[PDB]
Amino acid sequence: QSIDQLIKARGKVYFGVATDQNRLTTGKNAAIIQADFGMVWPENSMHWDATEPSQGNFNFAGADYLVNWAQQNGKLIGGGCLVWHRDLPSWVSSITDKNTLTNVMKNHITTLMTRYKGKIRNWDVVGEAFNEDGSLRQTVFLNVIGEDYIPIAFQTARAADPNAKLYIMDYNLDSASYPKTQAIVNRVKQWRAAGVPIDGIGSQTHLSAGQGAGVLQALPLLASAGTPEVSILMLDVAGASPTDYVNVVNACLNVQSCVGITVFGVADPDSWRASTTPLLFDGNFNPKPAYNAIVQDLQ
Ligand SMILES: O=[N+]([O-])c1ccc2nn[nH]c2c1
Repeated sequence: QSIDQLIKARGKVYFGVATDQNRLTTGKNAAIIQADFGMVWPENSMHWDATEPSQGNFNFAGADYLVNWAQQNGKLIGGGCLVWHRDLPSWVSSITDKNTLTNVMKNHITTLMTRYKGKIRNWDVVGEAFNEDGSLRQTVFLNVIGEDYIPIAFQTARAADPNAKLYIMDYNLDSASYPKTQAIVNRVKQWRAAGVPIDGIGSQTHLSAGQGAGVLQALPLLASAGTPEVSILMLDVAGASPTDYVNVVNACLNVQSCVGITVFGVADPDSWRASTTPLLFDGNFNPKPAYNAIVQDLQ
């Protein structure tokens, strides 16, 4: 049974998965995505290292493949993070002039978003912008541009594609008493009051065993920032306990503004932490107990 169809029947938008070209041509990933998932996200092909490895010169082959595949198969598409610090090409991190870096950041956002204008439901515009204590992470963008880089990024994105839902995303937002969770709420509320077009908060949910229960309190707290949408992104759970996965799904169901959930791959051996077997399909592409528990919970 399709968890995407079942979550749509409960009033949500999608159950999604991260993938890319070489996943779609190997294993059983294409067949499982066709049957069971409603949105695809690029595992790597839209990050800055993959798309603009030298200035103004864009690499679109991998991203184009994914977008085409999704359109041919009737799937929604999420757009990978436009502005973050992870694996940034060195040409970006060596810029020290505020005007130049602002122009570079705007060009990167506008070029990607324009290419797929109208085809992408939601873009992760800024990612991983917070330290664990809730202060802003001192990346090249913060150091050179200042804290206005976040408003500028969102305003530029809204102009490039008004159809898309624009998200800020971060990890370790899984507990309502952790400082980072309240800090992103505080800042998103302030940005929205200033008219910054942040449509969503995306929670990059990488859980250890037993941490699913806390999402039932953290996700409503994230929703108190007043964004139109929230989502659960990049989900994986060490051990893949049914209890943990069902708790995350029910957090989504309980929060009216939570539009959907995306899991961080199809089958355990293709996870970035495969030794924790944290996904919904095993190494033979069989649905694991957590998959069936989600099916029953949604019924
Ligand atoms: O939800 N996702 O699995 C996901 C995967 C890669 C991404 N890059 N940016 N946002 C992302 C979300």
